[PDB]
Amino acid sequence: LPPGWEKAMSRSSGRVYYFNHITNASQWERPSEPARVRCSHLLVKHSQSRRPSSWRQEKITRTKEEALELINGYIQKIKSGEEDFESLASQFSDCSSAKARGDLGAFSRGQMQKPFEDASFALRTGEMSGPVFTDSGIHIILRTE
Ligand SMILES: OCc1ccc2ncccc2c1
Repeated sequence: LPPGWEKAMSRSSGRVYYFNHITNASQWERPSEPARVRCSHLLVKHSQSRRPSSWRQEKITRTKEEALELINGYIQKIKSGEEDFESLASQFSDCSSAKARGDLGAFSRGQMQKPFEDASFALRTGEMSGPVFTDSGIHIILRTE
């Protein structure tokens, strides 16, 4: 299977699914490197972020666990189609790139924080990550190119 995938078993349904330990994505279907990729992201900061502040809040006080719960809720609505990634990023991302619907532009290896970079380059074009942890906080990453 493609870089970083493994089989797993649903605890609730017993049905097999697939999980990527680089991007933290999970899916039911069996899944099937460039100089640069283009990604958007939605960042949720927490009280141990490297800079716990953003355009949304002068003092970000939420815990890491609380930030993960927010991230998980956003992923759920994106995957159900109730909301779009671009819409949630514009409204709730703690990165100034919120004003660009989360778009970071194109980048090479070496420029971003390593867990972010590895998830970005392991996604297929159009793919979304699960929660990705860095010193900035927790991200949802969408590879657009
Ligand atoms: O934080 C890096 C970054 C990248 C892209 C951006 N685009 C628009 C506004 C702010 C932006 C910030």
